[PDB]
Amino acid sequence: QLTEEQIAEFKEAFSLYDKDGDGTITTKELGTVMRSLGLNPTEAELQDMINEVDADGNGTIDFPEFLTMMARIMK
Ligand SMILES: [Ca+2]
Ligand SMILES: [Ca+2]
Repeated sequence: QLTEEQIAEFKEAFSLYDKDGDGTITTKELGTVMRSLGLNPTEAELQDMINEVDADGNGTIDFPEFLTMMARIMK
């Protein structure tokens, strides 16, 4: 079953990406995190990364889409 602690961790990770707190993840926020890992992606490469998990086609990552990303990293 889903727990409130699990929910809490998910929310922490999302917020680590969503810096301005508006509930969506932009190419610029993605960029910030990827550069902190030691990579140097172009704007278009960041957009290709969004395009992989963008299930509603709106061009940015929301919470359930982020959940998909984590699903793939852990599993
Ligand atoms: Ca945001
Ligand atoms: Ca989306």
